Amino acid sequence: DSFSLLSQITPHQRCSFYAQVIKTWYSDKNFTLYVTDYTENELFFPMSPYTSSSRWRGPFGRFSIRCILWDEHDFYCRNYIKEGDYVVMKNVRTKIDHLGYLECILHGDSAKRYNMSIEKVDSEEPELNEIKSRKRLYV
DNA sequence: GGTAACGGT
Repeated sequence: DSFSLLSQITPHQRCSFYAQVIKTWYSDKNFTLYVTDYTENELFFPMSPYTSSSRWRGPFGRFSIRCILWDEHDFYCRNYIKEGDYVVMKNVRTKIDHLGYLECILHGDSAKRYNMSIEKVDSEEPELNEIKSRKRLYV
């Protein structure tokens, strides 16, 4: 497959992309990431500069997306993928949450039917230059 | 599957 900017993704179509992890949270059910590539998407949650946790080091407005990791993806990443990290995510499922916003899902797939993956990208890879340059323009 | 843009587990 080929990669999309997060501006370009749509619901209920699998997609692949590079992003920076802004926030992580593991729970007894799953592992949740909130990631950005500093491109805007009209179906993304508008993050408030006002009501957001002071911890949030990400952008505001429709710039970030929730990724929910289940099962093997939970187990793999929950103590591994850190806030601030870069990741490449491949063939992940997209849908709409209860409030109308786009989100990413990595569901259990022991057969690797859909060839989903998530892996860290070393900070120094050129594949991450764009995110970096778009962040500069953002700040 | 969880369902909200918390927490810091």
